[PDB]
Amino acid sequence: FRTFPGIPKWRKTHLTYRIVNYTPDLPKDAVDSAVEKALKVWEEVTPLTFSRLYEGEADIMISFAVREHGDFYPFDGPGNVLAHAYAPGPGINGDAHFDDDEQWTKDTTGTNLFLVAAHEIGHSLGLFHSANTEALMYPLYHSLTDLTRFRLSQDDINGIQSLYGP
Ligand SMILES: CC(C)C[C@H](CC(=O)NO)C(=O)N[C@@H](CC(C)C)C(=O)N[C@@H](Cc1ccccc1)C(N)=O
Ligand SMILES: [Ca+2]
Ligand SMILES: [Zn+2]
Ligand SMILES: [Zn+2]
Repeated sequence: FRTFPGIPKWRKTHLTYRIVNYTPDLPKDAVDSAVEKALKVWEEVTPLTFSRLYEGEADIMISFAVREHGDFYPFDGPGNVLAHAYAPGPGINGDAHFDDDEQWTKDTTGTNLFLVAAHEIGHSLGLFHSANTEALMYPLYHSLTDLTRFRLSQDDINGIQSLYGP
C-alpha cells in the first residue's frame, strides 16, 4: 500500500495540517481541536511533529462538506462517519471534507470531527485501512484507544514506523 520509508512526499519529521474551513456544529476551535488531538498522538508514534500550517501547503488540509458533494464516502448525514477524503498524493494532497451535514459531537458517538480527522491524517500518509481493535483502522467513532495515547493501527506500526524514517 501507501506509506514508508523515509516518509512519502515530504521527508521531514516536522509536518503540518490546516482546517481549511471548519463546519460550525461544534465550535470551529473544537473541530480544530478534534483534528489537532489526532495530530497529537500521530506525533507520539512517528518522530514527526505535526502542527497547524507553518506556510504554503500542508500534509493534510481539511475542509468541510458532505451533503451530496460527490467525492469518496460522502453525505451519510448526522451520525456515522464522514471524512470523505483522499490519500497523501490524491486530492489536495491529504484531502478531507468532514460531514458538514453533521451536528458534530460525542454522544460516545454521533459523530466527532476528531476521529475522522485521524482516519484522514492517517489516510493521507498511508497507514490507510486495516482490521484491528486499537487501530485507527478500527471501524468507528467509539474510539476505544482514545487520543491521549492513541496507540494506532497494526498498519500504523507498518506505516508510522516509516514516517519516523529521519
Ligand atoms: C473509525 C472511523 C472514523 C473510520 C472507519 C474505518 C475505515 O478506515 N473505513 O474506511 C470508517 O470509515 N467506518 C465507517 C465506514 C464507512 C461509513 C466510511 C463506519 O463504519 N461508519 C459507521 C458510523 C456509525 C456511527 C455511529 C453509530 C454506529 C455507526 C457506520 N455507518 O456503520
Ligand atoms: Ca455521517
Ligand atoms: Zn467533499
Ligand atoms: Zn478508510
